[PDB]
Amino acid sequence: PVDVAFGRNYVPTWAFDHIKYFNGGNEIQLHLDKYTGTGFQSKGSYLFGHFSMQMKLVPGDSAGTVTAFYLSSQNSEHDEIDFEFLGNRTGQPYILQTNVFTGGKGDREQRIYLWFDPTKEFHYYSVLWNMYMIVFLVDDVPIRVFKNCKDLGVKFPFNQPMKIYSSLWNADDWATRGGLEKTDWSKAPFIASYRSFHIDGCEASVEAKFCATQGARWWDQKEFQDLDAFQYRRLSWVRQKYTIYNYCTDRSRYPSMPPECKRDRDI
Ligand SMILES: *[C@@H]1O[C@H](CO)[C@@H](O[C@@H]2O[C@H](CO)[C@@H](O[C@@H]3O[C@H](CO)[C@@H](O)[C@H](O)[C@@H]3O)[C@H](O)[C@H]2NC(C)=O)[C@H](O)[C@H]1NC(C)=O
Repeated sequence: PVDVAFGRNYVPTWAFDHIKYFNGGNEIQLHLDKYTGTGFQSKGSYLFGHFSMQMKLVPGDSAGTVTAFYLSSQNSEHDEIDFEFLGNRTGQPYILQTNVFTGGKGDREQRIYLWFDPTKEFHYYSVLWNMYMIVFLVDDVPIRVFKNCKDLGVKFPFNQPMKIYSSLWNADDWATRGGLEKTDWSKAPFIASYRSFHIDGCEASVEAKFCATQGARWWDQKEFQDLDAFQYRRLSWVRQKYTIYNYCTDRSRYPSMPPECKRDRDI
């Protein structure tokens, strides 16, 4: 990931005055108070690529807040790849929730705790999205893989260009302790910080759902068809030690377990 200024790749979409720009936009702060949160989105749309953000989450009491960094297509039957950071009362742990929507259908939530305090320093949160798989990374650690399992009849984000989005907003009904902990608005403003703003992707308009260099990109090469053994060991550790919720092993919601799971090593 190469660090660039916000304005190279992104535009604000809501509550422009709630985005504070530092060092020429090399760092931004998103602010949330009782009237409004805020968000931004990429200027371009992409079909496959490598997308990365450095983030430092809301310090102190962040209960009820969600800081999101995600890719989404536009139409109905949408595809989406999500990082959703769920805050907490002071000194209680953040959750990093991930999710994948295909053809308008999600319900693929996983929730992890992190192996560092995400409010203390900036860390990298990244998506690698190619025709074979989607990988979610925290720094150099893969925390989830969503493989292209079209051969098993599972849909995959495959031809809908997506924009990159980020936002900070209240989500009282479900964010903290499943919705039991409500935002304490006397602790506003809640501030999330971002750097890097890295986009390396196959630019593709909604107009045309194609990129003229498809298959010729570095992420289309053979080495990116799968994670290597080292990366899978790091992933298994996240699965065994840091995962508090995993749609794959949730037999109450999925008596009929999803086909991707064994392949993704979420089993
Ligand atoms: C915010 O902090 C609270 C603690 O105040 C976190 O809630 C705790 O979540 C853990 C993991 O889900 C729970 O522990 C687990 O309990 C189950 C049994 O239900 C057990 O199977 C596991 O081995 C594990 O011990 C814990 O009960 C729960 N505590 C409370 C008071 O709710 C929460 O995860 C933090 N994050 C967010 C965004 O809520």
